Amino acid sequence: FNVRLLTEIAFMAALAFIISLIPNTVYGWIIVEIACIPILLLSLRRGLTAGLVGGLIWGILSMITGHAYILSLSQAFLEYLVAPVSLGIAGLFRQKTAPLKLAPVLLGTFVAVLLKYFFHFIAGIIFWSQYAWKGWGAVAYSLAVNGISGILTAIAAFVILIIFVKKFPKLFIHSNY
Ligand SMILES: CCCCCCCCCO[C@@H]1O[C@H](CO)[C@@H](O)[C@H](O)[C@H]1O
Ligand SMILES: Cc1ncc(Cc2csc(CCO)c2C)c(N)n1
Repeated sequence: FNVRLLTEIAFMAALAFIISLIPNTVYGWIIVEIACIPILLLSLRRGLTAGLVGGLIWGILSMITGHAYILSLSQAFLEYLVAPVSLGIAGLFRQKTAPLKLAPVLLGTFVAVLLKYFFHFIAGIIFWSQYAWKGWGAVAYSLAVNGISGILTAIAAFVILIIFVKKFPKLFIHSNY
């Protein structure tokens, strides 16, 4: 692995972290998580592993800096290591060769945001039900909150990755030289 590779990885995690510090709350725990974007861009450009690891580092930064909501060991583990690591799955949709095509950017962005918010949804059932709206069971409450957060994060990720796909396509295609 290159010095170049590590550089990219570190930088994009620093970038997710810096972005996670922007107010992204729509209502209660419904968020638009734009900070996923640099990890997704990272996974698409350099593949799974690079992505899993950049997610890991983002999670660690959130926790060690105090910008993470932690209820217990296992909830911190599920939502600030597994969940951000899981965006690396987008790396399976990497395009090694030109021309760049939009479909795999969107299918990869979709599956990975979905995967991340699936973990939150599971987290939401186990650790967060004390906050459920009146009349709601926990599973329903977590689906609404994490389903909607999932969808809005994907929309944001799409808007942005689409402009990047249209204006700066070689971003998604690693190349030496
Ligand atoms: C899909 C995101 C989920 C967020 C759901 C909470 C609504 C956001 C705040 O707007 C609310 O919307 C209502 C309907 O228009 C208004 O009547 C009300 O005054 C207003 O406060
Ligand atoms: C119902 C409910 N409320 C809160 C959470 C916690 C959460 C959702 S997204 C995210 C990371 C973005 O900062 C966390 C910590 C959850 N999984 N379910």
